[PDB]
Amino acid sequence: MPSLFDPLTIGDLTLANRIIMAPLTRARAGDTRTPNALMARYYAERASAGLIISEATSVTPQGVGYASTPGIWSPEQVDGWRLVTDAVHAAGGRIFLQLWHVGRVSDPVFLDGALPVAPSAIAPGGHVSLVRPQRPYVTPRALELDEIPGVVAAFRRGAENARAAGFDGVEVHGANGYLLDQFLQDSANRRTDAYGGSIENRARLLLEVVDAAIDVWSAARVGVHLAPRGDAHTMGDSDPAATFGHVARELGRRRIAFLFARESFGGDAIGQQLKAAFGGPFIVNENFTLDSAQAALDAGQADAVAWGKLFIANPDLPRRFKLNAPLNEPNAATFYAQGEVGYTDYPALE
Ligand SMILES: Cc1cc2nc3c(=O)[nH]c(=O)nc-3n(C[C@H](O)[C@H](O)[C@H](O)COP(=O)(O)O)c2cc1C
Repeated sequence: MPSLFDPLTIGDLTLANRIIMAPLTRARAGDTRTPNALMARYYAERASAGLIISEATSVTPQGVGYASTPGIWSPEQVDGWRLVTDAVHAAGGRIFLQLWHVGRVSDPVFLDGALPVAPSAIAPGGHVSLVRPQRPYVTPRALELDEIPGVVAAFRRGAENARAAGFDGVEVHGANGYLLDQFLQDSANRRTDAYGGSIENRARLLLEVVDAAIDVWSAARVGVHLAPRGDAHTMGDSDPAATFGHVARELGRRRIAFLFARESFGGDAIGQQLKAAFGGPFIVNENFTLDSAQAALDAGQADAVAWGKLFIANPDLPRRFKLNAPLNEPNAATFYAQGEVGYTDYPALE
């Protein structure tokens, strides 16, 4: 059984430990959506993580859903990300870019008046995050069949640009009710063409995006993110075990780097089903403590564990865990705010 502090190999890349930094949207890319020196220092100071998965990064204007979140479609953005990857590598870290398209989880304010796009014209519940004044999600536009290759081409170029920006790899964002998860689950995808109906058809787009990434990076440098509970952004599927199991089997057959599952452990968790179906490195996440995470590794339930909120507040989390030192508390007020306050001013032990 492995310790959290033992090395792990994902594909052909060795990680110094099994304490992973979860992808965290922080909205510090500013009006130009370009990564910058501040993000560089933020990531660099978390480089003692075995692996950093970057904040979700939009592969095209159409896949933007929040203010000041970065993209990976422009040459200006590539140069920005180069600052981040250079700084992370100088500090000894590894970093994967999370490739993102928000799909229906967006608003015309971010799309120059265009409707958000989706598998089917069905809006998610609640109100658009962060944007004031609060408003419901507008009903999205259902992608026409002949638009879907364009989405995949946007992901492919995203994966090309990540490679040009000097990342160690890319993670495909198939979770949290965003575009590929919308296609995946039958509450949001009600299509009757080849991208809807059956589990195979619903998983089709995700697998095409994964294959485009594999064409750019090879499978060894591609990860995928999933969230089986469907508990964010009005997700839900009639048979999660069947839907996600199929996806897990198909990704495992492609021998990708890892499968990252956001799913707190508990009575209804299907993570172990997904792990057996996948067969490769399995990263668990959500409400984990040091000890429950070590317990997961000891029981063969994960190969690595990711933390989000704790890495926000604790740049030196691995060493804090090592020493059983008190942890900083994260301040929700500055999760999405501008500038270095609540971003790079959380102190390391030193
Ligand atoms: C402020 C914030 C931003 C997040 N941004 C992303 C994101 O960009 N992409 C993603 O896949 N998950 C994102 N997440 C979810 C985290 O990656 C993680 O799965 C979740 O916080 C649960 O892990 P934790 O309990 O260790 O914090 C975000 C979470 C928070 C709190």
